Amino acid sequence: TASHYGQCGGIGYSGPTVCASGTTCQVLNPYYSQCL
Ligand SMILES: *[C@H]1O[C@H](CO)[C@@H](O)[C@H](O)[C@@H]1O
Repeated sequence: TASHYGQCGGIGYSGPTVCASGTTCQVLNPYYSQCL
C-alpha cells in the first residue's frame, strides 16, 4: 500500500497506488502525488 506522506500515484510511479487505511492519495503535482 501507499504510505502516509509518501508518493501514492504520480506519473511514472509504478508502485502501490492504493493507500493504507486512513490515508488518501492526493495529487499535489502531476508527477508527485502524496498520500495524505
Ligand atoms: C511510503 O512507503 C511505501 C511502501 O510502504 C512506498 O511505496 C511509498 O513510495 C513511500 O516510500
